[PDB]
Amino acid sequence: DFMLIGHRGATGYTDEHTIKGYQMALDKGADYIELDLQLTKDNKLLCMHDSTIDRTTTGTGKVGDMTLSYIQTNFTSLNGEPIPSLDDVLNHFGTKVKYYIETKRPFDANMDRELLTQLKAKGLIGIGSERFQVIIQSFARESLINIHNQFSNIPLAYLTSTFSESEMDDCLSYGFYAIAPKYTTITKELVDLAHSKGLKVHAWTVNTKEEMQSLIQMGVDGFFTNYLDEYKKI
Repeated sequence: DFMLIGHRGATGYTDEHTIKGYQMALDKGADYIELDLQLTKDNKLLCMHDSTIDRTTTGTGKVGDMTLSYIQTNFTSLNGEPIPSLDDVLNHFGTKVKYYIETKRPFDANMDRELLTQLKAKGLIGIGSERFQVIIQSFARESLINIHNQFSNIPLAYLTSTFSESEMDDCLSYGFYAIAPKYTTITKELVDLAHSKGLKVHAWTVNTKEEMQSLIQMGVDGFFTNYLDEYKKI
């Protein structure tokens, strides 16, 4: 009935994209932990929002210019926690948690291939998997079509900064499960139209109890939040 998504883990309470933060999101009632990924020089997936490590770590530079070993041996998150790889996260939580994973815009065939390889190896997608164990989101229509061609049962969320029938009609055309619009674009009229077309609506990024109350009234099916404790105050 409602999908509460821990945006980069529990970002409002601790550093983003750390295993401690992912666990804190689960402890504070998150249905899904949200992962952002970057490719290392040696083609491994790192949990990291930005293309560079400068904002959130004790290191500098593009993730693509360093090996996974170089990053994990030399640098930490600003709070001292390790910088986890996708493999670190999947090995730690396994099938006990649900993952909401973003692929790169513009479309990167290498990122998508490495992601599906690791998910398939853990049995989190393909034969034997639960449909809603993994949702994949992207701003890149091309990335979501690429995944839908290979694993048709993975629910896909189309990230958008604009909310109109054109985006909804593309969801219908390409077999996307959800539209995921910037919350400032959302109206009850647009949510009710999306629902009439069989789409789910996941709003981002919703940090105040007043915003949460407003979007639940408009009928959204889920939201991404940095402040999971505020959902309990509604």
